[PDB]
Amino acid sequence: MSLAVEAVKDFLLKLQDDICEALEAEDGQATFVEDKWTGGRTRVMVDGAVIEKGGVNFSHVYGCNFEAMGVSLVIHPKNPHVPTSHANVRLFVAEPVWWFGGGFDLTPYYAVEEDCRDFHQVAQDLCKPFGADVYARFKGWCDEYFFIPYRNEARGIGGLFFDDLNEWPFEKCFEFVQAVGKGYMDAYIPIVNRRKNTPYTEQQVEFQEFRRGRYAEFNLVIDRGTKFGLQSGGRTESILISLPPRARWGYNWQPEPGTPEARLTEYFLTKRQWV
Amino acid sequence: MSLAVEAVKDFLLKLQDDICEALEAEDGQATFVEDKWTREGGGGGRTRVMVDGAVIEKGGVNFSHVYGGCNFEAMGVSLVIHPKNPHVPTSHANVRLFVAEREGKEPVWWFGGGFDLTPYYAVEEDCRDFHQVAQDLCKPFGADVYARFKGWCDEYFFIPYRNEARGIGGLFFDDLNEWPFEKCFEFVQAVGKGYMDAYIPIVNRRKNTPYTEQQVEFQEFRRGRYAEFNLVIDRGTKFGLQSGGRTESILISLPPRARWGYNWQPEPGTPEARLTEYFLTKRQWV
Ligand SMILES: O=C(O)CC1CCCC1
Ligand SMILES: O=C(O)CC1CCCC1
Ligand SMILES: O=C(O)CC1CCCC1
Ligand SMILES: O=C(O)CC1CCCC1
Ligand SMILES: O=C(O)CC1CCCC1
Ligand SMILES: O=C(O)CC1CCCC1
Repeated sequence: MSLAVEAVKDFLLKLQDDICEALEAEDGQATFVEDKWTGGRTRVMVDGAVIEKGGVNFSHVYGCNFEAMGVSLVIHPKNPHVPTSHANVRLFVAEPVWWFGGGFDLTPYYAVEEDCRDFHQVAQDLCKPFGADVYARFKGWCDEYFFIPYRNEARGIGGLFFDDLNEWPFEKCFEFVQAVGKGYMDAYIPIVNRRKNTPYTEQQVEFQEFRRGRYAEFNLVIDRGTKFGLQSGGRTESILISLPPRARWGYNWQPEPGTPEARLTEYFLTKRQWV
Repeated sequence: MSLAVEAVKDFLLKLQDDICEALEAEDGQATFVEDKWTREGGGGGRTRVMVDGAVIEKGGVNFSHVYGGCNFEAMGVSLVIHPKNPHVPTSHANVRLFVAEREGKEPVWWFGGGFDLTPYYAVEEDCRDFHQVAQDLCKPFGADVYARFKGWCDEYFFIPYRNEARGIGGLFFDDLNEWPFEKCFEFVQAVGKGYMDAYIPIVNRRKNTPYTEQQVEFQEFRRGRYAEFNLVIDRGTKFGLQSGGRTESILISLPPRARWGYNWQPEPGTPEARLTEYFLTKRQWV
């Protein structure tokens, strides 16, 4: 599958370009600066109108020999009313066992029901042609994966997660990750556009930062991709672009019940049925 | 072993209070919080946390007692202190005892613990003093004890994927049972006392030092490194979280605020660069 694998590589590089262009257009102030290494292409945006810290990475890496390639991204907006988001699409080939993985997910601070519904609707719509149960399966997997067990708490409002994807022919699995990659932009960008101009306060930023401690915890304690990258000698700063620009931790920190800070965990993180 | 283990518990609970007293004496106005709990198996904990002081921003001192293929009992104190002023180092200490039953023989026991210093704007004299207290407390127990446990501290408190030490070191030990129980117990008592003797003078000396917004920003970037060590590497933290321990008690180690920046490194030749240029790789203080 040398031609097929190169087809996946060409798609991933273009996907990175396209996602970067789309986020640059929304921000329209800041841009992605590229760090090429050997290998990979790490693109980072800081201090924009909208994006406080964002990273969109392409990597191509080489007891069993393997080749892997993928795009991974995490966007941390300045405005607490714009959710953090994450997406991934990847291919693993173990020499000739192959599989795809990926997904996207939304991490609100001050959540809006309609946005959560829209985000999931984009996900449901893109999965439908690939199988009647694909959305249910990979939405459920997203809920199970992006969970902090020791806090009994979801990371976000969900989306799609999949791994070990090879149940369909290579062509169809490839088409699926193309749909997921395009879908990320269709799901997230309209929410960015709708919420980026919402006024916010210093107190709302403080809440955002406490919530970003939860995000950091997931990525550093739990996330499998992060752990493998760090263990296998990957590029530290490329792997850890996911970390928030600022986080807070407080002893016994919990929002007072009946505050909008509390509603995130009282309602939004526990709903788990958006469409 | 019941009486012996009870004596260790008594020591640990007193040490928790003594350390809190020593730290508050320097601060004068930190708010103290306490949580206590027990577990159905037996055991439990007591966490004391000082926050929003003139000197200590977030300082936690935890006592826990755990019962859990063989049955075991464990108890210990763990603490992490994060000052408000960048010129006062963060510090950490631990003393612990494990006792595990074995079939067909007497239980196996061991102690572990240590203390260590995590500066932001380090000072050579302070690093030397900190290590001298450690060297002096070890001397009565054996001529190679400081060298062993200082070296172990350097090995353990290291972030391999950044090729960077966490701090300037101190003492670290585990599996300590090469001496009779009573001598090992005396050693962890000396380590616990030693923590105060090593750290409190530095707090007293540095707490009034002027600081700037830029220095606090640097402190926060450095605290990202600290969070990484505890969440990615630290074995005790992992084991606590995996075992269903009290989350907020385990995570007292995390800094009040941290920053992460893509490729962030201090500018060479600046005061912010001194920590990594000189202090972290010196590893020779007495
Ligand atoms: O999706 C990514 O982050 C890249 C893949 C994961 C490890 C190498 C390729
Ligand atoms: O997390 C990211 O955004 C980058 C990927 C995470 C693990 C490998 C690369
Ligand atoms: O090379 C690896 O171990 C994979 C890392 C994950 C993101 C970049 C490289
Ligand atoms: O010293 C501690 O932090 C407590 C010990 C570790 C697990 C139980 C006792
Ligand atoms: O949660 C407990 O009962 C004890 C835990 C062990 C380390 C800190 C808390
Ligand atoms: O980090 C602390 O200070 C608390 C201990 C860490 C592992 C168990 C408790």
